[PDB]
Amino acid sequence: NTLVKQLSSNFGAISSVLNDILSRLDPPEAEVQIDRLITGRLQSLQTYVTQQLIRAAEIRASANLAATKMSECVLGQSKRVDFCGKGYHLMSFPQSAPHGVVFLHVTYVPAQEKNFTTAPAICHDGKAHFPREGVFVSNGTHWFVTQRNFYEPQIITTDNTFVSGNCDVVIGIVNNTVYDPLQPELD
Amino acid sequence: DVNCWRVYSTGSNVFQTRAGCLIGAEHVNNSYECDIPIGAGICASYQTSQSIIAYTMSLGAENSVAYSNNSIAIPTNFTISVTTEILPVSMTKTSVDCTMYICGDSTECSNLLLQYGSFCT
Amino acid sequence: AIPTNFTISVTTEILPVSMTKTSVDCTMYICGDSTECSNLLLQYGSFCTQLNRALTGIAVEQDKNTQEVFAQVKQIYKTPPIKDFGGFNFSQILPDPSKPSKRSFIEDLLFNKVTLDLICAQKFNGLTVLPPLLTDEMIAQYTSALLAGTITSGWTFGAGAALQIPFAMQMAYRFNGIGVTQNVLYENQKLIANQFNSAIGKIQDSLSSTASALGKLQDVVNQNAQALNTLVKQLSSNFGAISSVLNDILSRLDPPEAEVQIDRLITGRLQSLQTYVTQQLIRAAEIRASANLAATKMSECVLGQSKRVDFCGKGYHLMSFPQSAPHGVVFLHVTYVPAQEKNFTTAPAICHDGKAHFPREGVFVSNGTHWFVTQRNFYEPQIITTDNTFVSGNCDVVIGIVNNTVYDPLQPELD
Ligand SMILES: *[C@@H]1O[C@H](CO)[C@@H](O[C@@H]2O[C@H](CO)[C@@H](O)[C@H](O)[C@H]2NC(C)=O)[C@H](O)[C@H]1NC(C)=O
Ligand SMILES: *[C@@H]1O[C@H](CO)[C@@H](O[C@@H]2O[C@H](CO)[C@@H](O)[C@H](O)[C@H]2NC(C)=O)[C@H](O)[C@H]1NC(C)=O
Ligand SMILES: *[C@@H]1O[C@H](CO)[C@@H](O[C@@H]2O[C@H](CO)[C@@H](O)[C@H](O)[C@H]2NC(C)=O)[C@H](O)[C@H]1NC(C)=O
Ligand SMILES: *[C@@H]1O[C@H](CO)[C@@H](O[C@@H]2O[C@H](CO)[C@@H](O)[C@H](O)[C@H]2NC(C)=O)[C@H](O)[C@H]1NC(C)=O
Ligand SMILES: *[C@@H]1O[C@H](CO)[C@@H](O[C@@H]2O[C@H](CO)[C@@H](O)[C@H](O)[C@H]2NC(C)=O)[C@H](O)[C@H]1NC(C)=O
Ligand SMILES: *[C@@H]1O[C@H](CO)[C@@H](O[C@@H]2O[C@H](CO)[C@@H](O)[C@H](O)[C@H]2NC(C)=O)[C@H](O)[C@H]1NC(C)=O
Ligand SMILES: *[C@@H]1O[C@H](CO)[C@@H](O[C@@H]2O[C@H](CO)[C@@H](O)[C@H](O)[C@H]2NC(C)=O)[C@H](O)[C@H]1NC(C)=O
Ligand SMILES: *[C@@H]1O[C@H](CO)[C@@H](O[C@@H]2O[C@H](CO)[C@@H](O)[C@H](O)[C@H]2NC(C)=O)[C@H](O)[C@H]1NC(C)=O
Ligand SMILES: *[C@@H]1O[C@H](CO)[C@@H](O)[C@H](O)[C@H]1NC(C)=O
Ligand SMILES: *[C@@H]1O[C@H](CO)[C@@H](O)[C@H](O)[C@H]1NC(C)=O
Ligand SMILES: *[C@@H]1O[C@H](CO)[C@@H](O)[C@H](O)[C@H]1NC(C)=O
Ligand SMILES: *[C@@H]1O[C@H](CO)[C@@H](O)[C@H](O)[C@H]1NC(C)=O
Ligand SMILES: *[C@@H]1O[C@H](CO)[C@@H](O)[C@H](O)[C@H]1NC(C)=O
Repeated sequence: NTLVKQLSSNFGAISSVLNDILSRLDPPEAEVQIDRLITGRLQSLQTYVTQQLIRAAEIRASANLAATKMSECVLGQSKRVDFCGKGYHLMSFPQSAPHGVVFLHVTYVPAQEKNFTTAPAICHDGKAHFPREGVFVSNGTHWFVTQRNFYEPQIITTDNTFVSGNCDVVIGIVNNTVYDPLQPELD
Repeated sequence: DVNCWRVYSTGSNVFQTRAGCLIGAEHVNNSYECDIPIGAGICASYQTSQSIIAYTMSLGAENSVAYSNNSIAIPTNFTISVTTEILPVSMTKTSVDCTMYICGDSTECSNLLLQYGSFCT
Repeated sequence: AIPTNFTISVTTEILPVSMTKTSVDCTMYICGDSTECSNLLLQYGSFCTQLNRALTGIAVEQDKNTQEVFAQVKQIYKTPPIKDFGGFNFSQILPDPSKPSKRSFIEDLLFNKVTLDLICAQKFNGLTVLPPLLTDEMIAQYTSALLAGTITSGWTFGAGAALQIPFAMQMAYRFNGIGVTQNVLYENQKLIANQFNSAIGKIQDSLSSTASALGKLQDVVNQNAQALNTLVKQLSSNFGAISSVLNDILSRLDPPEAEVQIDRLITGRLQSLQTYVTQQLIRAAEIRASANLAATKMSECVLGQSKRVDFCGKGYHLMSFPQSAPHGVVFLHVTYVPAQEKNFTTAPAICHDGKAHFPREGVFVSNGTHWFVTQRNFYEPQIITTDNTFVSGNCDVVIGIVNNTVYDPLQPELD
């Protein structure tokens, strides 16, 4: 729109209509007026061309980001944080909008939480047991081992922990017992 | 860029900001999320009689996690959330022509425009 | 070759996020207080409307860059009064409770090393510098909340509701992310602390010394000052007219002969303004790209543990801490680096009784006479058993399989 408005400008000439200038002026004095009009319109066109060239770079950067999101969020499961939504990414759906794309991200969010007393390791018989994959917790009287991102208490056994060293160098190790789920069967 | 004087016409409720002089807004001590950014940590909004208020925008609710050296928090329930994200990919394709724009149907204009070598190319 | 010792290294990374916001005015720049100049300037349709629109767009984008970078937490967390982090000492980056401006010591060192009448002369020609939306007292609060969230809740606060956890246990959760077992940390915890603090001690002594690290953050200020100085200097040019000052021309010339001189001055100053506008429009894109990169680094390096190589520092990434510098951000990356290595002879598998045993997770090594199984990124020899390897096929198709025996830790107990 602004470009079109630049046709309604004198730029120093007698009038802004080229046919008007050519109709009532002979060539020798019409040439300078026409030259003024030409240089004004040439500048008005160059400004628009430069603005479009600058805007195309931003559009290209956004298109590249959208292509990356389609490649990674949609065609796989991403582990980058806050890239494919808020939370833990599960999957995504693409949708099309006029001159653009819309991503529907499905995410997993923990809702309710509870306090527990934790411990790094367990000393059984002068040996320190560490969780294979999980964390030790306690409801006040007994100790359980559970996964990090969800609550699922389990009995501490030897097929679930691993030993390393003696209970002298760990900072917050505590007394407890370990099941060793093979003694009763042999009897 | 006015100290509040340099104001032509003033009125009631003149409030001084680091960004300048504000007339027509009532100052309060409350703090809400920014609605209209005045600047320099000052925001303005329209609320309830009805008036326009200016305040120092806040950042969010403040809490302290119950941190202890032998205490942990474990979740027990989960929630599935679906969110949307919009992204532009392309714009409209336009083309312009000098000979129709700068000169139109005229002929004497083209001869003068030819003196500029390769601008329109 | 297997490493036997490790080292904690803390490095710094500077990133510009935003620049200064400025606005210019044609009516004051090209013509000043004159009126006959404005009447002639009206013959150019809308050259000034777009020139004043582009600068407004840049100014409104500059306040969005910072909002994208820092504003990523909905709750302003606070560190607990009791500082019990298992030996790690964060007092060099935690906010000072004494000085009126609640900024940590390293933030003060960063602020003192950047040098932000020249200003009055620029302002007298219709050039103004708008104030930013977020003052430093709010950016400091944002970084303090970000830093107090990671040391008391881990990565959990970036994906929902913050859940507290002892620091010495998340420092093991993070070791499991790079391929080292838990018991390495718990048996070396003190040493690791005595390393980490020392690394912090070498950061400030590198910022308080005669070094040029914030120069990448100072070139931004230098370019913006240089452009304004050149724009102001462009007013002292003839451009072909008799005089370079407009009041003199209006004083000693009648309108019919003054109009052409005024037109020459107007076109010269119009070109001088358009060049500056184009340069600023080009520079804003680079600033925007840097701001996006900084926002990505904050999202991934800080609010989680990254596995991309050479993204959050050199080495194996453990954690990061943010700090605020004038018109930019500084990241302190903590990384794990193996230190002392030793040679060993390796083998793909072990043939026991016509069966080939492969390591469940690890590698076979030997000290010359016996064979052990150890983790890849640290040296910890163990006895080869059946609860530690898995069988597949017979020892005929593997290239470099060797004779050995496997414990099978169940025979002696049955006796
Ligand atoms: C902690 O968990 C243990 C195990 O679930 C609880 O002990 C059980 O409590 C129920 C309720 O009376 C009894 O019927 C079971 O016999 C108990 N089991 C054992 C092995 O003693 C214990 O009550 C829980 N403590 C708290 C405070 O909730
Ligand atoms: C775990 O239990 C053992 C014994 O079953 C504790 O070892 C004894 O602890 C007492 C009290 O601290 C000392 O007086 C003894 O000298 C220890 N050794 C013995 C009896 O041989 C061990 O301290 C417990 N672990 C803890 C408390 O963390
Ligand atoms: C705005 O103007 C007022 C009036 O000139 C300034 O107030 C004066 O400040 C000087 C500085 O020491 C004092 O000596 C005068 O006694 C003050 N006069 C009054 C009436 O207050 C004020 O400082 C100016 N604002 C700023 C930001 O400088
Ligand atoms: C976990 O959350 C879900 C929903 O947030 C709970 O399911 C709701 O249970 C109540 C009563 O038990 C019903 O009135 C709702 O309609 C249920 N929601 C849905 C979506 O069906 C569920 O009980 C929670 N689990 C625990 C252990 O608290
Ligand atoms: C692993 O490296 C650390 C430090 O790089 C070693 O600890 C040093 O030990 C010497 C003598 O034993 C002391 O003088 C130093 O003060 C220790 N460093 C620190 C930071 O306390 C450690 O001995 C190395 N481990 C092995 C097995 O070689
Ligand atoms: C953590 O680091 C701070 C900062 O260096 C230590 O505070 C210093 O303590 C020494 C005493 O050994 C004083 O001479 C310094 O003046 C203190 N510096 C500051 C800035 O207060 C602190 O001791 C370290 N340890 C702990 C547990 O906080
Ligand atoms: C390779 O490791 C084995 C196992 O640690 C070493 O064998 C032990 O050597 C010590 C030192 O004399 C003896 O006290 C043990 O009785 C040996 N154990 C067995 C099972 O024989 C062996 O010496 C090491 N070889 C080298 C070259 O370091
Ligand atoms: C592992 O040991 C077995 C026997 O315990 C080897 O099998 C014999 O190897 C010898 C020497 O190469 C041959 O002469 C025999 O014909 C093999 N078979 C038998 C004795 O039944 C086996 O080669 C060893 N693995 C190696 C060397 O990689
Ligand atoms: C855990 O204990 C703290 C300390 O009193 C308390 O503020 C918090 O509410 C507790 N957690 C839950 C889920 O109630
Ligand atoms: C936790 O802190 C208490 C002091 O409040 C101390 O008695 C205890 O030993 C500490 N335990 C660990 C594992 O840090
Ligand atoms: C805001 O609070 C201050 C001190 O708490 C008080 O002096 C002032 O009057 C309050 N604002 C208004 C509008 O009353
Ligand atoms: C491993 O052996 C090579 C070959 O001689 C030697 O150059 C290298 O120094 C050895 N490794 C170490 C840690 O000494
Ligand atoms: C390694 O190379 C040597 C030759 O130097 C060869 O005798 C041996 O069989 C090779 N072993 C493997 C496992 O490639």
